[PDB]
Amino acid sequence: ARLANKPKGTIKTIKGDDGEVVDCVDIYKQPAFDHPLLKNHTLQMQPSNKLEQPWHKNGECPKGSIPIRRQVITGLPVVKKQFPTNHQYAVIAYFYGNASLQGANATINIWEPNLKNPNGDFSLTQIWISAGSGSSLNTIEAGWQVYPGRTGDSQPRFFIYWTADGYTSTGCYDLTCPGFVQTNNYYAIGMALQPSVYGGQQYELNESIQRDPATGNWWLYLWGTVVGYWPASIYNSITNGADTVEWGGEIYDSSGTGGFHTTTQMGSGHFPTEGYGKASYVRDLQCVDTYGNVISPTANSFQGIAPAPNCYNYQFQQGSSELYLFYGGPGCQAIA
Ligand SMILES: *[C@@H]1O[C@H](CO[C@@H]2O[C@@H](C)[C@@H](O)[C@@H](O)[C@@H]2O)[C@@H](O[C@@H]2O[C@H](CO)[C@@H](O)[C@H](O)[C@H]2NC(C)=O)[C@H](O)[C@H]1NC(C)=O
Ligand SMILES: *[C@@H]1O[C@H](CO)[C@@H](O[C@@H]2O[C@H](CO)[C@@H](O)[C@H](O)[C@H]2NC(C)=O)[C@H](O)[C@H]1NC(C)=O
Repeated sequence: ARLANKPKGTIKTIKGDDGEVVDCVDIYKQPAFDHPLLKNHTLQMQPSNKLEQPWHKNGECPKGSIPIRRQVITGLPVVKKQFPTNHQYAVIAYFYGNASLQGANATINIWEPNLKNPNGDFSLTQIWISAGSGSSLNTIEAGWQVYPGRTGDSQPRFFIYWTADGYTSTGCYDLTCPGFVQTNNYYAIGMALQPSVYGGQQYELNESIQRDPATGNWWLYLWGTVVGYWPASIYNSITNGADTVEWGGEIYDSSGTGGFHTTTQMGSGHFPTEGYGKASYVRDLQCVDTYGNVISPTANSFQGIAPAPNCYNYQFQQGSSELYLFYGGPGCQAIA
C-alpha cells in the first residue's frame, strides 16, 4: 500500500512507469556496510555487467552507485523463511559428505503460479546452498517468488535470502537488512521476471553461485553477469564451502491446511508429468567440488522432499544434454 522511506546514501531516485521505485545508493553506503561483522569495509569490486530491466527507460544509476528497489509496505505479515507446518515442498537435495562444495548452479523456469489466498500465501522456486545444522545452519539462497504480502503484487520476482543461525535472528530477503553486498550498477534485485506461457514461450532464471577461494566471499551471477556477493564475514559454518544443495519449489499455505488442502500453485500449477512447456522445471543441476570440478549428480544421487505428493510433487526427465527436474502442481482441492 505505501512505499518505505528512501535508504541512507541515496544519490538519485528513479520512478518506473508501473509504480516501481529505484534508489541509486552510493556503493559504499549500501545496507551491507551497517553490519557489525562487516567493519572490514574493503569492497571486493570484482571476483578474483549490464542486465536490462524496464525502469532503465526512465533513467540509470550513476557510476559508484547501485540500484535498490524501494520496499512496498503492504501492512500484511511476512512469515519466517524455512529450510526444506504450513509450508509445502517439492525439492531435491544433494547431500555432500563435508562442507567443501565451492558453488552451485540453477536454471529455473519462471512462472506466475496462482495463489488461493493472496494476502498471506506465497509460492517460490529457488536454490538453497547450506552448511551446518540447527542454530548453526548457514544458507545462500536465490530464486523467484510470488508473495503479494511482501512485494506488493502477484508477479514472480527475483529474490535472494541468507541466514547464519538457521533463521533464528539473522538474515533477510534481498537488501532489506545488512548482509549481501551488491556490486552491479544496472540490475535491481526484487523486480518482476517474465513468466512463461502454458504451451508457449518458456523463460528461465539462470543463477550461478561461486565461492572465491582467495576471500571466501560467495559471488552471485545471473545469466553469467556478476550481481554481488554474500561476504564470508557474515557466516560461520559455510565460510569454507557448503555441505548441502537443494533445488525446487515451495508454497506457504496461510489457510492452515498444512499445504494439503489448498489450490495455491507450485511451479506452473501443473504436475511434472505434463512436461516441457506445461510443468515448471529446474535444469543445470550442478555443483563445484573442493578441487574446482563441476559435478552433475545423477537422478539417483538426490533425495526427494515432497511431503504432499497428491498436491505437489517432482519428476526427473533425462534431457539430450542434461538432467531436468520437473516439479510443482495445482495443490489439492479444499473439502466443503
Ligand atoms: C569430502 O566429501 C567428499 C564427497 O563425499 C562423498 O560424496 C557425496 C556425494 C556423498 O555421497 C558423501 O556421503 C560421500 O562421502 C569425499 O570425496 C570422496 O573421496 C573418495 C576418496 O577419499 C572418492 O573415492 C570419492 O569418489 C569421493 N566422492 C565424491 C562424490 O567426490 C571426500 O573424501 C571428503 N573429504 C574428506 C577429507 O573426508
Ligand atoms: C555452472 O557452474 C560452473 C562452476 O561454477 C560455472 O563455471 C564457470 O563458468 C564461467 C563462464 O563460463 C567460467 O569462466 C569459469 O571458469 C567456470 N568455472 C568452473 C570452475 O568451471 C558455470 O558457468 C555454471 N553454469 C551455469 C549455466 O550457471
